[PDB]
Amino acid sequence: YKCGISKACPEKHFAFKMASGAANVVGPKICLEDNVLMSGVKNNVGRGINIALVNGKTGEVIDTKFFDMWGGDVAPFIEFLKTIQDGTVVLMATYDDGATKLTDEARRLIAELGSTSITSLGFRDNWVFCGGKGIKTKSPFEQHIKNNKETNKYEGWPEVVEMEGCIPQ
Amino acid sequence: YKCGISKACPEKHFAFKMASGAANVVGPKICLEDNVLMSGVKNNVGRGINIALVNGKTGEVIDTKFFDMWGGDVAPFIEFLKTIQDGTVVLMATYDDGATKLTDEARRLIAELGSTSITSLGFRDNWVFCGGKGIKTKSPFEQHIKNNKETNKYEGWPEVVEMEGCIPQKQ
Repeated sequence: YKCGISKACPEKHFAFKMASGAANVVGPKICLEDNVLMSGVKNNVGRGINIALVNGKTGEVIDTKFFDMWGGDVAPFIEFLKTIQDGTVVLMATYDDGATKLTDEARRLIAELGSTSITSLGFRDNWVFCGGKGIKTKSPFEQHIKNNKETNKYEGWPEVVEMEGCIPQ
Repeated sequence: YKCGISKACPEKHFAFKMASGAANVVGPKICLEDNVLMSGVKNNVGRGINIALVNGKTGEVIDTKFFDMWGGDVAPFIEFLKTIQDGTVVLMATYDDGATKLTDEARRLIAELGSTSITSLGFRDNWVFCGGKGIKTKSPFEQHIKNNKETNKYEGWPEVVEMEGCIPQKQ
């Protein structure tokens, strides 16, 4: 399968596989639609947050950048986050450390992209995230049982499908 | 617990419990915040897709409708889907059959609400879904491991965090 994933993605969906760095030795890896976007082999990764911007319609790479969140300036990273346009898939991966230079503004911008963990990201924590700006997210509340004569509880119809959960206010 | 759920819901969350119909005999059931929105007992369910519109801020019911996707017209259902306003929680449940009369336009509109299974919904399949329009949901693709010197795989740094999935294509 594309990117080396376990199951084939449904129609009109982009396959992805990503990993954070291993200490300060092995760089992170970002792969989308069987194309390696960022990696140590590609030599386009570095210490801090490694970001890949992808076109939400075609699946093609827009830009790949890395910002040193230990020994670098947060200002060009905040500027890069603000330039992100609507309909862009945002893939982020840490290498060594991606939290020391983070500000409230930087954490707020990443949280707006769909991140829950960025507000609690600390020194040397490993983190992988795939969000976006102006991208419709699929619901985690969905259950579907196919009409299959082989296994149908009522023969002509399948069994009742049940679901319970908590919808965020 | 609210709706008769197994575990209590956390703060700023609406509790829900829903079930599809049982063949062409027992109607579907939709419950939100211990209030029965749609059921056979309430007599507001029928063959096809049973939809309950809920205010995303208060948790109160806006409207409940059912559209016959076997012997009915798809046009009033498409019109109903287009009238859904921003900040509305959409709960959908099948009864008997909810796919025969579905068109590409009807499947696209439901997919826009956060549905993955609507594109492959076939004759007499049972389906339950809880999505919404104009509600900002946090990403399902996120993995995070804290740096803890006592449990760290590399002592100074934690283990590699890996992730894989499927991003929905826009348009």
